[PDB]
Amino acid sequence: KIKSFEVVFNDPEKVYGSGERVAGRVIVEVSEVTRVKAVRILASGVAKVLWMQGSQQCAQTSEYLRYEDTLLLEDQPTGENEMVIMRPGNKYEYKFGFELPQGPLGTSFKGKYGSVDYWVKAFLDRPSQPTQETKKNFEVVDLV
Repeated sequence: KIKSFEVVFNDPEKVYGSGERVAGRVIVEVSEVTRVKAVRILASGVAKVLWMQGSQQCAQTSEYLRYEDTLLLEDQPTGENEMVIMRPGNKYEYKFGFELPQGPLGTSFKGKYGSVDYWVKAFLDRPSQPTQETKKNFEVVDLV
């Protein structure tokens, strides 16, 4: 496991609405010289609700956001299995950005049970190591 691997949003205490851009960096630091195969991103948003209508139990589960990407450093290059070399004393910043869908995100769900769970996970792939993951939640609001 490397020195530091973090999702960092450009505005850390933001609540993002429907249709809005969520942007930040995945920041990587190492303590020894290390080759990196890829940094990948999964942003996920799932909402669930359960409610009663008279005797009828109702439930809904929506995966409203699924964004997957491979991020790039602006500087170090690519090509068939070209890998970035990371060295101690540097912060490697991988920019990301995606838009939330228009429409509901789950925050208006009404009933006896409601949840919305939105986050970004980043994945660091390295030769001869298992993938390392980091995960950071973010907050959303329906704008409809």
